[PDB]
Amino acid sequence: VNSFSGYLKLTDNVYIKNADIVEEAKKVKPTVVVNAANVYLKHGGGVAGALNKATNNAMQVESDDYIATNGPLKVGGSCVLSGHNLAKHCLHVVGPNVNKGEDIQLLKSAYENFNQHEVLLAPLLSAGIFGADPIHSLRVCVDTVRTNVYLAVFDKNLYDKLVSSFL
Ligand SMILES: Cc1nc(C(=O)N[C@@H](CC(=O)O)c2ccccc2)c2cc[nH]c2n1
Repeated sequence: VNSFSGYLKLTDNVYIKNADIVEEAKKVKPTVVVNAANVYLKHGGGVAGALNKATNNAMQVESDDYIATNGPLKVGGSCVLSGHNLAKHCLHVVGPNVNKGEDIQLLKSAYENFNQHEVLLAPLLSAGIFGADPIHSLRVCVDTVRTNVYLAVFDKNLYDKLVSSFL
């Protein structure tokens, strides 16, 4: 039993909800919140910009120190950093950005990072400003993640499409 509320069960381990991941994280304080990161951890917009704003820019400060020490992530890769006031940990995961021309086949590799954590709150990787088809991303999530994933979907219209079209 966990604290997530109001989710629709898609499979044994994948759940979905129309919700703001920022407000959801603040309420649940999950062990792991997933950020839709880029390889430079520049949290300027989309989910990353929103998560970082909620931390009063502390996420960005921590991220800049991480990059200065370690260099950029790989597309498809991840790192674990602090969750600040939102969660215990933030798993920064780099899905391919279609608007940069990156291989969508890397979306599966990106979702594989979720399997290192028993329970996560997360967005659809590569959705939104990353330009991928969210129906394809939900499909990859369901077919790749084996741990318990709670998806927050910001747009009410997109969610209903995701639920109504889910196989
Ligand atoms: C869960 C979540 N998602 C996003 C986000 O950018 N979401 C994409 C995908 C989607 O609909 O979830 C989007 C695509 C088209 C229109 C609006 C949003 C944000 C931004 C701030 N907080 C968030 N929380």
